[PDB]
Amino acid sequence: SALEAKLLDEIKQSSNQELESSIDQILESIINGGSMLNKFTKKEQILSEKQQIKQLSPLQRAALALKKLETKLNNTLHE
Amino acid sequence: NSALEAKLLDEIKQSSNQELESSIDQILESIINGGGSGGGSMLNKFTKKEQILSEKQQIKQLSPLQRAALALKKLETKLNNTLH
Repeated sequence: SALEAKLLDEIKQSSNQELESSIDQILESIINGGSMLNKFTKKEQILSEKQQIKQLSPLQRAALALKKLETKLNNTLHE
Repeated sequence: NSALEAKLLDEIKQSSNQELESSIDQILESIINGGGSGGGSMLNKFTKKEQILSEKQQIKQLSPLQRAALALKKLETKLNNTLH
């Protein structure tokens, strides 16, 4: 009910290669998501973060993605 | 903010796999356990219990990376269902 069987099955059926692609694409989506100064500063920050993510392992990328998704959910839910 | 984001990335990079897995697993647990009694009847509550036990059993057999990917998929799905 909390984890649908369709979701558990997809994960059960995945190789590490497939998981890594899923993790990378979700992370890229959350990283991507004012004034000119704000816009420019944000572009620089996103580019910097993307360079740093390249140095992370698949598990490290997953942990970062999970933190970022939870933060976004908590903000959305005012928690 | 950006400084705290840089800080988090550095902490994650420096962390052991067991450290990251402990966080991921606990978040996953918090998701599985996050619902209600399953309804008014004894059979409702029992059925819910057995479902969660089955999910926990399945998760136990997953690799650390499978568990991480499962958590991310679930939260992505939750966000999709929440954002409007």
